Amino acid sequence: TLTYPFHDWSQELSPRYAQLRASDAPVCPVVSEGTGDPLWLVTRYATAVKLLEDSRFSSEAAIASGAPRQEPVELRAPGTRADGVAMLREAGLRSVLADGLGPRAVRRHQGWINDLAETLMSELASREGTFDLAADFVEPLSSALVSRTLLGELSADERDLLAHCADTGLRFCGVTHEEQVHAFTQMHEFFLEHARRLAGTPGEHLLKLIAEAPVDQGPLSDEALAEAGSLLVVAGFPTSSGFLCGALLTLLRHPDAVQELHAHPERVPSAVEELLRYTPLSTGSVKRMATEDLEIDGVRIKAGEVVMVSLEAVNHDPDAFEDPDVFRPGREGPMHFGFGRGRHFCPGNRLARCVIEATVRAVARRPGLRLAVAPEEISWHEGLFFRRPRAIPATW
Ligand code: HEM
Ligand SMILES: O=C1N[C@@H](Cc2c[nH]c3ccccc23)C(=O)N2CCC[C@@H]12
Ligand SMILES: O=C1N[C@@H](Cc2c[nH]c3ccccc23)C(=O)N2CCC[C@@H]12
Ligand SMILES: [Mg+2]
Repeated sequence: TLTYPFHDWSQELSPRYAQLRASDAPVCPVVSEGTGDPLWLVTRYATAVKLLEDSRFSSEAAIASGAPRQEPVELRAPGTRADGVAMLREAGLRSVLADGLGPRAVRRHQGWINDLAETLMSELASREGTFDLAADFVEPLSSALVSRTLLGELSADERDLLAHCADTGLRFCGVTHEEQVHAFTQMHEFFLEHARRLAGTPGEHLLKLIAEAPVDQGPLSDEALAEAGSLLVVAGFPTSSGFLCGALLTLLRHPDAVQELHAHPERVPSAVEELLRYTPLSTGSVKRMATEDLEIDGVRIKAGEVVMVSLEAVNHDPDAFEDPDVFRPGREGPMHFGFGRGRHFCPGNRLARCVIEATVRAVARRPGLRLAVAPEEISWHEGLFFRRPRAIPATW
């Protein structure tokens, strides 16, 4: 019956999420608009915990070529595996993510990240007119994050190529299927040519750490490095840029909350966590394949079927959060789902929280920052997996 996704490309969540959440069944059938595949959809917090903590519902099997899927094309250059995390597991490197992405990486990078956030915001505060927080703040900050922490030194042309491929490939619609496949082919061909060199540029970026990691087999090949490059782009680039843009819109809409953060900087970490709950990001869902015949809260799922969890729907579940549609940094609720749950909890969470915190603090230190247009005049890219406005006109 209901086709998926729900076309809610702005920060207004589709009403279909609450409608399914309040239905009797804890899992609801939908149909992929792009493929016609039947899919299951979970929208309730309690059910999502149980599903995402169950290793019998496999992420790798839902990523694999040939799986039923919500996305209109396979997210891979044809003929490639295109599962960088599985590649790291086969290589024995799952721990290298911790070194390049965990608290050790945050210690290494937090200083320059905050220096850059303040440098960008201070320059905007010096301008005699308006500016665009998306292009003038989020783009340089997120580009620096990807280069310095993930890929290595990138030229502006290389950064633009990778950003184009991410925006073209990671879509439910708005491009033809052939252009979407070509975006992944373009990015894979870029990394086949350049991943080795990038891994050798100065810095402690994750791609270097992967290339230099001790492996029981040989040190990783150029093909393995290329798989890692595409993973890091799709997981790190449009997510960070979309989230930072959305978080800025949330802050600009809540001046009373920003004033409290200005007066009490020790409350910023709680506001970061509330932004991760409140600010929607993906227009799709995390998903898992049943590896055998299973039951989730009484509903039978056959082996090979795919079950989706909308993190936005879970983060807005009123059985978990009181007044879920209110931005409330003081909130004393359960853990949010903005980074997922269980064994697949975002390994980028530490670096993401550091860049989000640096952005929140840069805003909170300078009262009066506001939208320069009406909030309904904000224009959205339509069809991206990871929501992003076309521009955020702003001023003091
Ligand atoms: C605000 C920014 C970000 C958000 C909201 C976010 C969110 C998430 C979420 C919800 C998942 C779970 C997907 C699932 O359960 O299938 C995930 C996984 C992942 N994230 Fe992040 N992420 C962000 C930034 C980053 C960054 C900067 C990196 C750097 C490489 C990264 C790397 C990854 C990887 C590799 C995975 C896959 C983990 C797995 O499948 O086991 N993320 N992210
Ligand atoms: O490591 C993975 N995990 C899941 C979730 C995901 C996390 N970040 C993503 C970015 C875009 C699409 C999906 C995801 C996935 O679907 N994957 C294919 C591309 C990255 C790979
Ligand atoms: O929109 C998507 N979201 C991720 C999961 C995710 C949900 N929220 C996230 C936030 C950050 C990274 C990944 C996710 C995913 O698996 N996808 C397969 C095709 C569509 C694509
Ligand atoms: Mg199949």
